[PDB]
Amino acid sequence: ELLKPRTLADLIRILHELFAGDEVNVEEVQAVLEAYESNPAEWALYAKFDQYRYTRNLVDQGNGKFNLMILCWGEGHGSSIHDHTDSHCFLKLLQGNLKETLFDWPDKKSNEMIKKSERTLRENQCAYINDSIGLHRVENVSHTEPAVSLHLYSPPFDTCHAFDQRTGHKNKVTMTFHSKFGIRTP
Ligand SMILES: [Fe+2]
Repeated sequence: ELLKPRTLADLIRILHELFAGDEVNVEEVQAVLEAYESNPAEWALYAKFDQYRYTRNLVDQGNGKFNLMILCWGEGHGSSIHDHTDSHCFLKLLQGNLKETLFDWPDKKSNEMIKKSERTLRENQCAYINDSIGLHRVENVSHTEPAVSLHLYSPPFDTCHAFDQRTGHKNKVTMTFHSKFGIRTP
């Protein structure tokens, strides 16, 4: 039943099964993501980089219940501190490394956001975040190696909040897709 994905295509089929229902077995989804061994040739089509910031490239629109996408992080590129809009969010490294910094939800008082923790996500590892866990910022701190990650969100969402680290104030951000199914979408 839970079988090792042989290919990205195979993983995508398995994901369609795991999200056949109304709920989400987070551990099984994370297990399957982690078991797929990144094969660059199978995701080259989606790995479209931008010189100035990380790009989000839609891979599969899911069955209504999730989106699967590939994020490409140039050297030194990172995200804001942000939430995931009441969704499950899985992140699997396909190439390089990313630093994830965890932050607590801020209190309504204006205060510096101090980090709860940090980790280095390494190739093939799959992390999970959701709002009840906290907020995070994800960065590729490498000076020399681009990173590529595979992200699954469920339900799909196209807006989130970015947080100001000095004060914890949030602002709503609309998320863009740099490409969809291999096609650049300006
Ligand atoms: Fe995130």
